[PDB]
Amino acid sequence: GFTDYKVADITLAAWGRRELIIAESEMPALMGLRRKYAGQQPLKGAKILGCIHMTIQTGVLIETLVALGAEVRWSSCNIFSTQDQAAAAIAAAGIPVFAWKGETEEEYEWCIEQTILKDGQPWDANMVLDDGGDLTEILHKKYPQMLERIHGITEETTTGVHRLLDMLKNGTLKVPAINVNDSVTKSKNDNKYGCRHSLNDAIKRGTDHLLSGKQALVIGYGDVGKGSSQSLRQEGMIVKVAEVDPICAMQACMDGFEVVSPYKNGINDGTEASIDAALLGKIDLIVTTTGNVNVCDANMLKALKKRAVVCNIGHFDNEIDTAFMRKNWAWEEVKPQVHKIHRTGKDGFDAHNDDYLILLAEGRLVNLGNATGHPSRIMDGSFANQVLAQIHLFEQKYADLPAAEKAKRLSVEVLPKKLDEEVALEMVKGFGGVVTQLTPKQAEYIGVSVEGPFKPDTYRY
Amino acid sequence: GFTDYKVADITLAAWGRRELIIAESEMPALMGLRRKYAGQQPLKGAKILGCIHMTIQTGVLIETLVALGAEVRWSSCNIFSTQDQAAAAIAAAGIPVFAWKGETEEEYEWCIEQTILKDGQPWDANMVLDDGGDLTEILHKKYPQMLERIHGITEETTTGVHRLLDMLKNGTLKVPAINVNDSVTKSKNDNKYGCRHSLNDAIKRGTDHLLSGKQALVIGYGDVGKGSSQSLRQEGMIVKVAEVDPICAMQACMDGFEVVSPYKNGINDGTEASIDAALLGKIDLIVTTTGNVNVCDANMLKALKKRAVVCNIGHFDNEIDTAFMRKNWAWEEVKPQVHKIHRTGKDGFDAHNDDYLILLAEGRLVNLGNATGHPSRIMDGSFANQVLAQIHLFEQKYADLPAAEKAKRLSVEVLPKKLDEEVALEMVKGFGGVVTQLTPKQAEYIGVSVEGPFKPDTYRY
Amino acid sequence: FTDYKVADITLAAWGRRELIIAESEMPALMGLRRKYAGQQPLKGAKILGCIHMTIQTGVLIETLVALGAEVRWSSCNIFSTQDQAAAAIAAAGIPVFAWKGETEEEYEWCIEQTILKDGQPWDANMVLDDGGDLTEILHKKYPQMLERIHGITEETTTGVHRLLDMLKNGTLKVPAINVNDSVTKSKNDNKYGCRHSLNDAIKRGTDHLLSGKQALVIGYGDVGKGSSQSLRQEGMIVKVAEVDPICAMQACMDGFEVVSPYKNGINDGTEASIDAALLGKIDLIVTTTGNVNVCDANMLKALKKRAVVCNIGHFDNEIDTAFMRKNWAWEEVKPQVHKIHRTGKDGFDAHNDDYLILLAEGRLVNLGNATGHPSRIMDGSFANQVLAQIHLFEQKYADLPAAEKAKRLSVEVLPKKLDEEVALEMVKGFGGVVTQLTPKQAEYIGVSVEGPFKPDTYRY
Amino acid sequence: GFTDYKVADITLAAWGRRELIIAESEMPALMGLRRKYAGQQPLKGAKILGCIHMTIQTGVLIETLVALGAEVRWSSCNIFSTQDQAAAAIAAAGIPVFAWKGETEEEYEWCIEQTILKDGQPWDANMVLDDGGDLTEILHKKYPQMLERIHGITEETTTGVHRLLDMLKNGTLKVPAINVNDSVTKSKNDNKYGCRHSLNDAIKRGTDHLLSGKQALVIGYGDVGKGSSQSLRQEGMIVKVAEVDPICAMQACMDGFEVVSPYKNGINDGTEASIDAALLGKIDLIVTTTGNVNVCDANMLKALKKRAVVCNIGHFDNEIDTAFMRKNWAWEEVKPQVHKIHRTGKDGFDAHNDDYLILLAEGRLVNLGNATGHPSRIMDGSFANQVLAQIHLFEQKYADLPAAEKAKRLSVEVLPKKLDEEVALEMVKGFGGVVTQLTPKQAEYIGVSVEGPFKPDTYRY
Ligand SMILES: NC(=O)c1ccc[n+]([C@@H]2O[C@H](COP(=O)([O-])OP(=O)(O)OC[C@H]3O[C@@H](n4cnc5c(N)ncnc54)[C@H](O)[C@@H]3O)[C@@H](O)[C@H]2O)c1
Ligand SMILES: NC(=O)c1ccc[n+]([C@@H]2O[C@H](COP(=O)([O-])OP(=O)(O)OC[C@H]3O[C@@H](n4cnc5c(N)ncnc54)[C@H](O)[C@@H]3O)[C@@H](O)[C@H]2O)c1
Ligand SMILES: NC(=O)c1ccc[n+]([C@@H]2O[C@H](COP(=O)([O-])OP(=O)(O)OC[C@H]3O[C@@H](n4cnc5c(N)ncnc54)[C@H](O)[C@@H]3O)[C@@H](O)[C@H]2O)c1
Ligand SMILES: NC(=O)c1ccc[n+]([C@@H]2O[C@H](COP(=O)([O-])OP(=O)(O)OC[C@H]3O[C@@H](n4cnc5c(N)ncnc54)[C@H](O)[C@@H]3O)[C@@H](O)[C@H]2O)c1
Ligand SMILES: Nc1ncnc2[nH]cnc12
Ligand SMILES: Nc1ncnc2[nH]cnc12
Ligand SMILES: [K+]
Ligand SMILES: [K+]
Ligand SMILES: [K+]
Ligand SMILES: [K+]
Repeated sequence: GFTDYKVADITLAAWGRRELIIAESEMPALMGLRRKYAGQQPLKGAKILGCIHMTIQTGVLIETLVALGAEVRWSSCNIFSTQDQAAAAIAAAGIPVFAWKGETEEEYEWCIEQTILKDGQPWDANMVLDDGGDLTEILHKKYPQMLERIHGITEETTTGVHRLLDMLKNGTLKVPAINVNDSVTKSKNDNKYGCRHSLNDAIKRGTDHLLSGKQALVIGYGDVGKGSSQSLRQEGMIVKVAEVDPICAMQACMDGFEVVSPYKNGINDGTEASIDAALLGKIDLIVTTTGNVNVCDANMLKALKKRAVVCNIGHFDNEIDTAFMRKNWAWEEVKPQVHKIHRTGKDGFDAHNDDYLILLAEGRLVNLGNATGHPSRIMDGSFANQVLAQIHLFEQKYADLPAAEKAKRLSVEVLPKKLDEEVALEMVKGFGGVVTQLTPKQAEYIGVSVEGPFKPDTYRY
Repeated sequence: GFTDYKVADITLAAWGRRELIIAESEMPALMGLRRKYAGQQPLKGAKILGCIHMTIQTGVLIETLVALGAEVRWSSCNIFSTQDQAAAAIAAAGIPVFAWKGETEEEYEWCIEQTILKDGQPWDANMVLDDGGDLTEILHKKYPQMLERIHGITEETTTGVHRLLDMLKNGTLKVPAINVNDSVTKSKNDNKYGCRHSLNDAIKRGTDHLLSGKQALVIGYGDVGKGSSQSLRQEGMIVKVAEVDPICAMQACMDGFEVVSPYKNGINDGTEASIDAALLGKIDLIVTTTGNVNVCDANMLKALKKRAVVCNIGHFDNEIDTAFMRKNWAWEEVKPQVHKIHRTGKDGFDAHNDDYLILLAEGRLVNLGNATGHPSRIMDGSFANQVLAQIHLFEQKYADLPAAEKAKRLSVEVLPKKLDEEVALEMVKGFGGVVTQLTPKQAEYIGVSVEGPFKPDTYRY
Repeated sequence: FTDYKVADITLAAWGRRELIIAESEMPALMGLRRKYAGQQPLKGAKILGCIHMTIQTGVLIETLVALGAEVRWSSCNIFSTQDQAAAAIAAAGIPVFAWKGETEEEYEWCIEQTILKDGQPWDANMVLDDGGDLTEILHKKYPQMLERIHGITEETTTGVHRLLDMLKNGTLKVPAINVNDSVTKSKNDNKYGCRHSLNDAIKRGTDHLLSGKQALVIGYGDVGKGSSQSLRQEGMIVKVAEVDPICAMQACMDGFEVVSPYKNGINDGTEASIDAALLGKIDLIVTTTGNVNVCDANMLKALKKRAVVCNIGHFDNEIDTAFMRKNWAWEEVKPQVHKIHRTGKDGFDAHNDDYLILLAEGRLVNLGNATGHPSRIMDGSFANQVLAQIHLFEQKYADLPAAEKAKRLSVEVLPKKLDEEVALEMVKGFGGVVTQLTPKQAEYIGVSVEGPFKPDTYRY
Repeated sequence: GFTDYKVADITLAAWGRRELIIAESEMPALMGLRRKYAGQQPLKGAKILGCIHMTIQTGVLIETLVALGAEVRWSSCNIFSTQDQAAAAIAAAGIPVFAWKGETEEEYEWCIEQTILKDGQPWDANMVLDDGGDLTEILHKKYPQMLERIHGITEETTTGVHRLLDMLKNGTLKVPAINVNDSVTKSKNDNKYGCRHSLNDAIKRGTDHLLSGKQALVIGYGDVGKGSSQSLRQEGMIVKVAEVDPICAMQACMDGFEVVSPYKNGINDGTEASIDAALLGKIDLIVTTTGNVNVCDANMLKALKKRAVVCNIGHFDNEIDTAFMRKNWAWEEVKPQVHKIHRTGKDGFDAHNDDYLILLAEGRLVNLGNATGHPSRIMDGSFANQVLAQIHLFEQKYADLPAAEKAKRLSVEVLPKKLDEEVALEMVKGFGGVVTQLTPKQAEYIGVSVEGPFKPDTYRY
C-alpha cells in the first residue's frame, strides 16, 4: 500500500512503463552506467532530492540512481513539463514523486516541499540533483539546517549554474556543486541539438502552423539559440537573430542569419519610439532563448505583427513580459498551453477579433510545455553526466569532512574530460558510429594517450 | 632602386593593388585598426619577421602592420599558397618579400632565410609572426642568437601552436608567444567557416567535378573538419566522417553525418587486411583535416575507388602518404597542382588508364594550393587578432628584461575575451548586423557589464 | 439536429476555435468565400464529400456551404479525423460521419450514411473524393445515383489513377476534375505538406531523435521528395529507392544515395534477394509510392531491430502488415503505435528487444499520428477544390443532351490561369510581392501581362 | 596540313586532351551512346553545324557525334564561354572549330560564318545543333537556301526554344526541331543543378568574396533561378527572390525564401520613385535568371548598395542594363571578366572611390564567363539528349520530303519519355545508384510496363 506520491492519474503507469522500456533502448550511455555500477552500488546510502522535469527521460535517470543504491524523492522543475505517464510509472514503482502537468504556482511549491519533508519532518537527504536552482534556493533559504548533511548539488542547466556561481561569489553557497551543464556531451548536445529537435516539435503540436516561408526572430544565439534557430531554419523559416554578445552574433552571420535588434540601433530607451516597428510588424514568430529578463518586452509585444506566435525556450518565463499581457489584454484559451492574447483590451474579446498574439505554454519552456522536450537519445548524454556527478560528490562525502578540508572543496566544478569522452563514445556507438583508434606513432605525434583525453581543457569543440 | 625582394613577376603589381583595394573594403576590423592606431604608431620600432601564405589577405595584414609603424620582412609558409599578384604588389610598395606560387622545398627554405638575413647578416628583428611554426623552428635551431632580441611570436594556426606548447613543456621556447589561433574570431571563424568557403572552391577549380550525389570521406571533425564536412555536404555530397575523438564524433552524428573508420572496427594494425575495402571502394573524395601524421595511409590509397580525388586541408602534407605514391606509382600532371596517380606501376602509364587517383596540390593545403584560401572578410578576424597580438607583445618588451624576469614572463597566452568581442563586433557591423545593448537591469540580472565581456572564460560558443 | 455521428459533440467549441485560426491561415480559400458568397454559385449543389475530416477540411466544407451548397461528409481514412473538427461541423448543422479510430466496417458505414438520407439515396449531384473509395461505391453499389451527378473532383494521385482506369475502360459515368495535378496542389500539398508533417508524425508517435540515424524512403515522387526532405532536414542519413530512373536521378542530385532493398534491384520473392546488410542498418523506413507491397515480408524480417516502419502513401497495402498480423505479436504502446515482436505470434516478452515499431497500423502516417498538412498548405489544395466544384456544377453534365455528355465525359485539370490565381493569393499570405511585367517585357517573352506566364508543357 | 580552324593557342591541345579523357569518365550516358551506336554509324552522312559553348564538355559531345559518323563545323554561342584548351584539342583532332575566350562581337559573328562557309561557299550541311538560336537565326535570315538541305535542328536551351516557337507560330521555321531543353534529364538537371554547382563557383573565382551572411537578390525562380537561389543559400547567403509568375513565387516561399519586388507594389513604372530603395540599398549580390529583358534596370543599378556584385546567368546579357552603365559610368578592369563600374561619372575614376559596383563577365553568362559552366557529370544528361535528338531527326530525313509532306512534319517536339528515362538510368548508374525493378504484379497495380515509361506525359517531376 504505497501512498507516498502525488500524480495526475496512477492508471497511466502501464503506458509510462512501456515508454520507459523503449527509452532505455534509446539511452545507451545511461543504461551502460546502470549495468556498470549496479554491482558496486556506489550510491548505497545516498538520499537524493531531485528537482527536474518529470519526463520519460527523467524516469530512466531516476531508476538508474535507484538501481545504483540511492533513495530519492522527486518533483518536476516546471509546472508544465511533467509527462503524466512518466510520473505514474515512477510512483507505481514505489518511488516518491510529486508532479503533474499543469500545476499551479502554489502546487509547484508544495511538490518541492513534499520531497524535502517526509512525514512532516525534514528528510535525511544527503544529495541534491537540480535543474534551474529552485530546489537549491529553497534549501538555502528555508531549510539551511538540511544542507549541513548534504554532500553536494549536481546542477543541470545554464540558469541554475549561474545561480550557483552567484552564491559562491557571495559566500552563500553551503555545499559543493558539479556543473553538469558544461560537459560537452551536455551543453553542446542537449542545449543545442535538443532544442533543434524539440522547438519546431512544440510549435507544431501547439498551433499546427506551417513554418516554411514565414519570418522568425530568435532572441539569443548561445547554445539554445543556435539550436532553436536551426530548428526553424531547417523548416524553411526566414530566421533573424538578435544578440548582445558580438561573438555569438558573428557566428549567426557566418551561419547564414541576418542579425537585427528589436530596438533602433540596438538601444532600448524604454519608450515605444525606440522599437523597430517596421521590423517587428513583419515577424510571424518570436522565440526567446537567453536566460535573461524581459527580452521580449511590452513595447515589443505591442508592435508584433497580428497573429504572431510568441514563445520562450529559456528556463524561466520572465524572458517575456507576460505580466503586462495579463494586466492589459484578454486571454482566450485555445486548448491547454495555447492562448490567444487579444490586444483589443482587458474586459472580454470578440471571438472573431483579428488582433491577437498566440502565446505557447504561458511563456514557460515551450519544448517541454507543448511537446515532450528533448528526445531520449539526446538526454542520454545529459543524464549519464548526472549519474557520474552524483557518484563523484557522494563519494567525496563533503558533509563529513573537517572544516579546513571543506573549505578546499567548496567550489563549482565540471566533470573531467576523460569522462565526457567516455559518455560521448557510448553515444556514438548508439548511432552505430565507429571511432578510429590512434596508432602509437600517431598518439605520440599529437601528444595524447591512445586512450585520450584527446584535447586540452581549453578546447572549445 | 628597390631590389630587396624575390617574386614571380613584378609586373603583376597593379593587378594585386586593385585586389588589395577591394580586400580593404572586405576587412573592416583590420582597416578600423589602421584608422584607430595609425596616429599613435604603436609598432614604431617593431621589426617583424613574417611567415604566412603571401595572399591578398596577408597583403592587407602586412600594410596594416607597416601603417602602424613596423618594418617587416616576409615569406610564405607554403610552397603553393602565394598569390603572385599579391607578392608583386607588396614588393612594389618597397616591402621585402620572398614568395611565389610553386616554390621548391629548397627555394622555400631560401625565402625564409632572405627574411632572416639582410645583406648577408642577421637582420635586427624583434618580433615574429608565424603560421605553422617553420620560421619559429629555424630561429630556434639555426639562429638562436637572434631570439635574444625578439620580444615575441604571434602564431596563426593550430599546428603551430602545438609546436610552441611542445617547446614550452621541453624548456626550449626562448620568447613568449600569443596563440592567435584560439581567439573565437579566429578558430571558430577562420578554421571552420574559412574551410567551408574554400574547400569546395579548390576542388572545383582543380577538377571541375560535380560533387552532388557522390561519396566523401572526411578524416577529422575538429574546426577544420567541421567546416570541410559542411563545404561538401552543402554541395549535396554524401559525407562520412572519421574521428579518433569521441566528442567530435558525437558532434558529427548529431550534425547528420555517418561516422566510420577506414579500418575494420577502427583498428589500424598496418596490414592491408585491416582496411575496410568495401567502404573505401565506394569513396569518390577523401579530405584529411587532422594535423596528424599518416591519416590517409598507403593501404587506404590502394583501396580507394578508381578515380577518387585525394586532398589535404591540414597544415602539412604528411597527412597523406604521398611518399608511398612517389615510390610506387606514375604521376601524370593534368595542370599545375593537379596530378593523376596511376596505380598500375612506376615506369610510365597508359594515357587512357582508368586506375588512377587525382591528387590536389601534391597533398599540400588544398584550399590555398588550388584556390585562394579563405576569403578576405573571414581573414579580417584572424588578422585583426594578429595585429592586436603584435602590439601587445611589442609593448611588453620581453627582450629587454633581465634573465630572472624573462623566466616569470615566458608563456603562451591568448588575447583577452574583451578584445575577441571587439573584433567580433566590427565583423558583425561589416555584415550590417545590429547587436542589441543590454539595459542596466538586464546586465545586472545576468551579472555582466553592459559593455562586456558577456561570457566567462570557460564558455565554448 | 441529429443527422451526424462523431466521437464527442462536446469538442465542438474547441474545434470552432481552431477553425477560426485556420481561416486566418487560408487566404485563398477565404478569398474565394468572400468573392463568391454574394453570387451563390453552388446554390442547388448537393455534395457527397469523402476526405480526411481535419480542421482544414472543415474550412473547405464551410466554404462550400457559404457558396450555397448542401453537403454530406465522411473521412477517407479510419485514423485521419480530428474529432474536434468533426464535432464543430456537426454542431454547425452539417451532416458528418467521422471519428478517429474507426473500424473498417464503421468506415464503410460512414460513407453509406452520406449516400443515404432517411434510408434512401440522397439527391446528390456532386462528388468530392480523396482516393476514390466514395467514387467506387457509387459506381458499384449505387449506379442509379450517378444519373443525377454533374461531376467528381478528386484530390489525390491514387484517386486520379483509379478515375483514369475507369475512363479507359468506359466505366466512368460522370466527368471529373483531377485536382491533384494543379501545381498549387501536387507541388505544394504532396511535397511540402509531407515535408512538414512526416517528421511531425514520427516525433508525436515515438519521440525518437532522428538526427544521426539511417532512413530508407521508398519512392521519390512528390510525396517521396517531401518525405526525404522532412527526414534529411532533421539530420537523418537518408537513402532513397525508386523504380523510376528520372526520379532516381533527382534523388542523386538532391544529395541522396539511391539503393534498392533487393540485390541488384531484382525482387524475385526469395529471402536471398534481400540486401540484408543494407536493411540491417536502417532505423526508419517510409513508403511513399501508391504501389502495392513495397515494404514486403522479407524486408520486414531483415530490418534492424527496433526500426520504425510507416507509410505516407494513400493506402496501407504499401507495407505487408497482413504478414505481421499473421506471424508476429502486436503490443500497443499507445493509440496508433504498436511494437511488433518478431519472436512469435502468441504472446511476447515485455522486455523483448527484437521488435519493429509500426505507426498508424500502416495507414497514412502524417494524418494517423499527427494532423496531416498545415492549413496554409491545404489552402492551395482546397481553393482548387472549390473552383473545380464550381466549374463542374455550372457545367450541369447530368442535364445535358447525350451528345453533349459524350463530348464532355473526361478527366480534366483546371486551367493554368486559375492555378496562378490560387498561387498569387498564397504568396500574398506570406507577404510576398509578385512583380508585374512591363508591356515590353510581356511582349519579349510572349505572354500577357496578366498571365498565364508559362506554356502548358511547363513542369516548374 | 590541317588548317581549317581558329583557336587561341593550338599548343594547349595536350592539356585539353587530358581534361577530355577525365571528362569521358564523368559522362557515362554519353560514352554509353558511343558504344551502343558506334557499330551502326547512325550519323554516317550527317554534316552538323554546331554552335554551343566550346567547353571540355562540348568536346566530348563533338567527339561522340564524330564517333557515330558525323562531320561537324563548330563555334561557340558566347564570346566568353570557350575553354581555350578544349578548342585546341578539338582543332588538333582535325575538326573545324572557330572559338576562343574573349571574342569581340565581330569575331563572334565571323566564327559562326566560318562554320557555315567552307572555302568561301556554303557548306553542304544537313543538320544543326544550337544553343540560344543565334546560328538558327543567321541561317533563316542570311542563308535560307541552306535550310532546303537541312533535316532538323536540335536546340539546347530555353531561350533558343522560345525563338523556335516564335518562328513556328509565324510560319517562318523552315525545318523541324527537337526541344532538347525540355527533357527532364536536361531542364531539371542542367538548368537547375548545373547553376547550383556553377554560380557560386564563378562568383568565387571572380571576386573571392565571402557569401555567407550577405544579402542576395535573385531575379527569377524558374529552373535557373531555383538552382541559382540554392547555389547562394547553401553558402549561407540570405536570399530574396523576385518573380512575375505567382506559381514560381509560391515555390520560392515554400522553399524558404522571402519573395520581394524591386518596385513598390511590384509596379515597374520606370521612375526612381518606384524603386524600393531600402531593399536595393541592402543587397550585396544580384543575379538575373529570367531570359527576359532589362530585369536589372538602370534605376535598380543606381539604388544598389555600394560595392554590390552584379551578374547574369540567363542566356543573353540584356537582362542587365549594361548599356546604361557603359554610357554613364567609368569601368575599371580588375582582371579579365571582372569590372568595377564607378557610379561617380564617365570621365575617369578615383582608384580609391568607394561608390562602385562589380560586374562579372560584362553581363554575359556568368557561370561560363568567370568559371567553366556546368560540370561534366551534369552535362552528360544534356548532351546524351543532344546525340539522341540528332539521330532522331537525321534518321527521319525531312529535307527529302515534298513540300506538302514537310508541312505535316514541321514541328518542335521533345524526345519521348523512354529516351529520357534511359539517359537518367545511365546517370544514376554513374553515381552507383541501384534502381529497383517492379514485379509483374506491381507493374500491373500502377498501370505501367516493367520497362517503363513509368509516368504519364503530363507528369512534372
Ligand atoms: N528548454 C530547454 O530544453 C533548455 C535546455 C538547456 C538550457 N535551457 C535554458 O535556456 C537558457 C539559455 O541557455 P544557453 O545554454 O543557451 O545559455 P547561453 O549563455 O549559451 O546563451 C544565452 C545567450 O543569450 C544572449 N542574450 C542575453 N541577453 C540577451 C538579450 N537581451 N538579447 C539578445 N540576446 C541576449 C547571451 O549573449 C547568450 O549568448 C537558459 O535559461 C538555460 O537554462 C533551456
Ligand atoms: N587550410 C586551412 O586554411 C587551415 C585553417 C586552419 C587550420 N588548418 C590546419 O588544419 C589542421 C586541423 O586544424 P584544427 O583547428 O581543425 O585542429 P583540431 O584539433 O580542432 O582538429 C583536428 C581533429 O583531427 C582529429 N584526428 C586526429 N588524428 C586523427 C585520425 N587519425 N583520424 C581521424 N581524426 C583524427 C582530432 O581528434 C581533432 O578533432 C591543423 O594542421 C591546422 O593548422 C588549416
Ligand atoms: N499522406 C499524404 O498527405 C499524401 C499527400 C499526397 C498524396 N499522397 C499519396 O501518396 C502516394 C504517392 O503520391 P505522389 O503524388 O508522390 O505519386 P508519384 O507518382 O508522384 O510518386 C510515387 C513514386 O513511387 C515510385 N515507385 C512505385 N513503385 C515503387 C517501388 N516498388 N519501389 C520504389 N519506388 C516505387 C514511382 O516511380 C513514383 O515516382 C499516393 O498514394 C498519393 O495519393 C499522400
Ligand atoms: N547559364 C546557364 O548555364 C544556363 C543554363 C540553362 C538555361 N540558361 C538560360 O537561363 C534563362 C532562364 O532559363 P530557365 O530554364 O530558368 O527558364 P524559365 O522559364 O524556367 O524561368 C525564367 C523565369 O523568369 C521569370 N521572370 C521573367 N521575367 C521576370 C521579371 N521581370 N522579374 C522576375 N522574374 C521574371 C519567369 O516567370 C520564369 O519563371 C534562359 O535564358 C536560358 O536559356 C542558362
Ligand atoms: N525530456 C527532457 N527531460 C528532462 N529534462 C529535459 N530538458 C529538456 N528536455 C528534457
Ligand atoms: N587567404 C588566406 N591568407 C592567409 N592565410 C590564410 N590561411 C587560410 N586562408 C588564408
Ligand atoms: K521527450
Ligand atoms: K582568398
Ligand atoms: K493540420
Ligand atoms: K565545366
